[PDB]
Order: sequence, then C-alpha cells, then structure tokens
Amino acid sequence: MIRNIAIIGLGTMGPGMAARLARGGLQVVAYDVAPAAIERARSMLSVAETVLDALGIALPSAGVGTVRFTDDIGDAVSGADLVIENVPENISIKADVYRTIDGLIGQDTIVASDTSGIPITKLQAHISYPERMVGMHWSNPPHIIPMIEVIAGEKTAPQTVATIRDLIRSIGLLPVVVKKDVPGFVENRVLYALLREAVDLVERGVIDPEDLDTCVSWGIGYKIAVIGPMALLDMAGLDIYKSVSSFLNADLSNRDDVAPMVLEKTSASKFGIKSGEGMFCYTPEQTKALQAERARKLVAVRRILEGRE
Amino acid sequence: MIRNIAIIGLGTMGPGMAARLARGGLQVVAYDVAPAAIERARSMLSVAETVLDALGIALPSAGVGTVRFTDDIGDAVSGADLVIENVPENISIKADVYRTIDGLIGQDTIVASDTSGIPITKLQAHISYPERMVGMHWSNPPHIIPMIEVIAGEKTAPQTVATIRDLIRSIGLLPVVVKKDVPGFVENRVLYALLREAVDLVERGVIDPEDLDTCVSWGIGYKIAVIGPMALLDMAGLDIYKSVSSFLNADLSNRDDVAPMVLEKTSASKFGIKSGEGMFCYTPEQTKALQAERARKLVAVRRILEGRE
Ligand SMILES: NC(=O)c1ccc[n+]([C@@H]2O[C@H](COP(=O)([O-])OP(=O)(O)OC[C@H]3O[C@@H](n4cnc5c(N)ncnc54)[C@H](O)[C@@H]3O)[C@@H](O)[C@H]2O)c1
Ligand SMILES: NC(=O)c1ccc[n+]([C@@H]2O[C@H](COP(=O)([O-])OP(=O)(O)OC[C@H]3O[C@@H](n4cnc5c(N)ncnc54)[C@H](O)[C@@H]3O)[C@@H](O)[C@H]2O)c1
Repeated sequence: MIRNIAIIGLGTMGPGMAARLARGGLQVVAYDVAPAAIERARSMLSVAETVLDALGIALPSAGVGTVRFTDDIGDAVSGADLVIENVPENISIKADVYRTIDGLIGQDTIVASDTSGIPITKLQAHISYPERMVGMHWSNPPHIIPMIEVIAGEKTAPQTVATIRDLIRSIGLLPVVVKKDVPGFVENRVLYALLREAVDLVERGVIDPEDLDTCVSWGIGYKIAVIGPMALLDMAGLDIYKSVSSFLNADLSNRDDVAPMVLEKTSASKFGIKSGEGMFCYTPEQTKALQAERARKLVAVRRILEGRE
Repeated sequence: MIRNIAIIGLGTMGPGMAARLARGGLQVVAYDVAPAAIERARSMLSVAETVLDALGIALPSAGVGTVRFTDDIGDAVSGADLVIENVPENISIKADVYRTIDGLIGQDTIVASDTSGIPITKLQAHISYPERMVGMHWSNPPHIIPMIEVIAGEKTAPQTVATIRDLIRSIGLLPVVVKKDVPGFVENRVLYALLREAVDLVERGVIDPEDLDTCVSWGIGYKIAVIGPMALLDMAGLDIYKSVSSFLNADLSNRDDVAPMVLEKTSASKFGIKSGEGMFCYTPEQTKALQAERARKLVAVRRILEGRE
C-alpha cells in the first residue's frame, strides 16, 4: 500500500512532482543534497500549487496530502512506501542514492527512478530486492504533463508495475506501461525520431528553423495533441499509410550519431535557453516572458484536451 | 496579382479550402468532375463557414470574398490568377488537369498543387511555363490547420514562391517555404518519422496502441503544439540533446519499407475509420461523435495557441 512517498532530488522535476502527488492525497517528504536546491524548490512549489488550482485538480476527501522538504535523507525516507529517485542522470550518483536508502526502507518499499535514459535493468542491479524497483518516468513540467511512463526492468515484478500504474490512475493521472526496457522507453524514442528528422531537414537547408517550428507545431503537434498517432493512422487510412510509407520510409534520415549542426552549436557553447543562444536567440526578459506564456498555454490547452467546457 | 482563384477537386480538402480563401477576400470558383462530389461539398462548405466564425476569422473590408461551385471547368478557371489543383494523388490524373487548363488560363497564372507526395519537379513537366507552377500543400482540415507549405520544383521561379507565401500571409495564415523538393516536403517527413518509430514500438510489443497514443499525445503533441522542435531543443539544452542523441539515434528504427503490422491490417481490409476497423474499432455512431469532438477540440486549442484570451 502506498500512502507515504519520499522524493530524492529537487531540481527541475522535483517541486511539481511533490505538489502533484500531495494534491492526490499522498504524504510527500522531499530531500536534496544541496541547500540551494531546497530553497529554490520552495518558490517552485508555491507556483506549482497555483497551477494545480488552475488545472482544477482537487484534493480527495481523504489522505494526508502534504509536502515537506528536509535536509536529512533518513528523515525523508522514514516509513516510505515509495521512494522516487530523481537525482542527476548519472548511474554512479543514482547507485549512491540506492545504497544510502537501502538500509533505511522496507524490503517491500517500491523504489522508482525518474531516469530518462538509464535502463531500469541496470539501475536495479544496485539495490536489494530489485523486483520492487521500477521506472516511473515523468515529463516536464511534472505537475502539468498528465502522462507518466511505468517501466519494468528485467527483474521488476509485474506486481510492482501494476501498483505504480494503479497509484498514478488513483490520483487522476495517465499511466502508460512500457513492456520492454528499451533505450528511451516510448516517449523519448518517438520524440527523438521526430527530432532526428527535423534536425536533418534544418541542417541540410530544406527549411529555416523557425519555419520548421511553425510547420511541426501546427501541422503535427497541434493535431497529435487531439488525435494520437495510431488514431491518426485510422483517420488517414492504413491503405494510405501503406502506400506512402512504402517509399517515404526509405527516404527518411537514419542518422546513427550526433548531427553536425548540433556538434557545431555545442562546440560554440550555444546550448539554448540556459546560455542565451541555441537554435534561436534569447534575452533574459524574453526568456521569462516565454516561460510564463508557455506555462499558461499548456494549462489552457490541457483543459480543452481533457474535454473541459 | 492574385484576386481570382479556381480550385480543381472538391473532396476532403476542397470545401474548407474554398471557404477559407473566400473568407480572406478572394473570389473562389471550384470545380469537380463528379456531381456527387459537388453536392457533398455544399454541406461541407456550410459547416466550414460556421467553423471559420468560431475561429474568429473575419472578412477584410475589401475583395469579392465568395465561393461558387460549377460543373464546367472553363467556367471555373476563367480569369483565374491562381488555380489550385486538388485532384487525386495520381500523376496521370494531375497531368490531365494541367493539359485541360493550360489553354484556358494566362501564362502568368500561378498553378499550385495540393499534392502530398508527388514531386513538384515532376508535376511542372506537364504544363507550359513551369516556372509558375508550385506546391501549395495544405493540411486536413484546410480551414482549421493554419499552416501551409510552399514548395518550389526545380523549375519554379522564386517569384512564384514569394507570391504564394505573400498570399497566404495576407489572409492571416502561416506559410512555410520548403527550399528543396524532397519527398514529403517537411511536414509529412517529420510526421512519418514519428509514425515510423511509433508503429515499430507497437509492432514489437513495447506498448499497446491506445497507450502509445496517450503517451505521444500528451508527452509530445501537447508540448510541441506550444513549443516547436527547435525551440524545444533550446529548452532541453542542446548539450542534453547531444548527449542523448549520441546513443539514442543509433537505436531508433530505420525501417526502409512497410511495417509488417501495417501489411497485416491492410491485407485483412482493416483500413481504419473508413472500414470501421484499423488500429482501433469503430461504430458508425462513435465515428460521428469522434469527428465532432475532434473538430471542436481543434478549434478551441487553436485559439489558445494563437494567444486568445
Ligand atoms: N525534462 C527533464 O528535465 C526531465 C524529465 C523527466 C525525467 N528527468 C530525469 O529526472 C532526473 C532528474 O532530472 P532533473 O532535470 O530534475 O535534474 P536537475 O539537475 O534539475 O536536478 C537534480 C537534483 O538532484 C540533486 N542531487 C544530486 N545528488 C544527489 C543525492 N545524492 N541525493 C539527493 N539529491 C541529489 C541536485 O542537487 C539537483 O537539485 C534525471 O534522471 C533526469 O533524466 C528529467
Ligand atoms: N489529408 C488529406 O486528405 C490531404 C491533405 C493535404 C493534401 N492532400 C492532397 O490533396 C489532393 C486531394 O486530396 P483529397 O484528400 O481532397 O482527395 P479526395 O479523393 O477526397 O478528392 C479528390 C477529388 O478530385 C475529384 N477529381 C478527380 N479527377 C478530377 C478531374 N480530372 N478534375 C476535377 N476533379 C477531379 C474527385 O471526384 C474527388 O472529389 C491529393 O493530391 C492529396 O494528396 C490530401
């Protein structure tokens, strides 16, 4: 039974995750090794609570439903039914966390990783009772994107997957079970397939990057938000998809490595928003305005997609 | 100068295209070889006008701004400044249309094709003054998706591309210039890259098709509708995209032909909505309800994406 949740790591994905879980009635205690991170998480947490209000997400009529931050990991994981490990994408650091918490939690406590790219099969080699370790892969922002991937590693018990699937559904979120521990699970595989082709087209001068974005946002993302790919195939006709894919699949980029344009940008220290320049240029003011407007649009669009009138 | 538009072909893409162009102030006369198609287009046209109202799209204070259907192609293309060819995806049929209209229109009339998969370079080999032939690739539904691709063939004059780009902008739509006549232009290349991976994951049992759709609609389409792929790379960090793509690109599907599952479905005459069964199952009632709800959500979401409050 999962009533008490500990979150380890309070960076980008932490505060919204904590807020969203507490809003579902769960008791959440969260920990980070860096005091600066815990402080930043407080402001991130208050904004997230308001966003949950704007999404119309209610506390159920039962459960603790609170969030607390602590600088003591023993305090955080004490009595936890679920520990969500949410530390950097580095297997040595994640293994450190598992070793630390292993002696402090019950052998039937579920340990979930928010990892995007490390196989659950590798992660669970670093904790006792690997059958209760599983991938629980949220998306950014975690209090706004309602879909969570649940991924068994080779040793994960089917019961572990079902329990986390059930937890996610119980608080009104949308779990998807990923049935093989493949690189990138499902979401980021499909995303990186989209990106691989988009980057190739920009790189070889087929289309300017801002026009690529207009094209794909409106022609693809807008449509797919309302109609998923399998449903879209049914709308287009699988006969049509057969006819077109018969020659178009052969012509798509099959790049096996990093695109030259991406190597060029990163070599020049152009990393995107974080450095003020990537594919596009940003001022600090524009960045703030863009972040606010994207969060606002995401919230409004989600309510429509959920059927709200 | 483009004031008078003829549309040849009034199937799925025709009525909404005609309505949207007329709403921009243009005079539109449309033709179809099949009387049954012209009749169906009338009901499709009236619904489209209401959708344009719901989108808050106004007639400008000048221009003819009307739609008329005719069963005489000479009548339709008379005095046309732009003929949009919108007939089946079959180069012999498109060539027939170009031969028919060539003697009936000015040598400076622009002839645009709505083709998805036939190279503009091939199409323009079948009309006089190929420099005024261009791709103008709309998306379904054409009165709702605001983005249109403009594609030069090898012989297309840059002026032709600029004139159609300008026409699209002038009525409040979003043109994107595709700078090479590559298979699938940009939109359907990126879409088919997404689909190739999604189909592969369903086919090899990584995820159930309805869960694939939940995953991709919410994790990818929802996000990309608000934030285009190049902008999204900037948010994630190009350093991160470099690190991840360095191993993940190598693992993506590079399928060169039709997926076995798609061959299986089509062999069994399971084509999707049109036959009542494809990836999913549909009743006639469900189909109608789904079509209405998807159109309603598309309209509401678009207004948010455009910044409406
Ligand atoms: N888009 C995203 O950012 C995103 C989305 C889904 C999943 N993820 C995954 O979630 C995990 C965290 O991602 P993030 O973007 O939130 O990272 P982040 O770098 O923003 O935050 C990581 C946090 O972990 C803390 N930390 C480091 N070592 C620790 C330890 N031993 N104990 C406790 N805390 C420690 C850091 O101080 C930092 O606050 C990664 O595995 C990442 O792949 C990220
Ligand atoms: N999603 C889509 O359906 C979509 C989107 C963008 C572009 N397109 C492209 O637009 C074109 C039309 O697509 P559609 O889906 O509207 O096709 P459709 O089959 O729904 O309609 C084709 C119409 O052309 C008519 N026609 C056939 N021969 C003709 C002739 N000689 N003169 C005049 N009319 C004739 C038919 O009677 C029919 O009404 C195709 O090239 C297609 O690839 C389709």
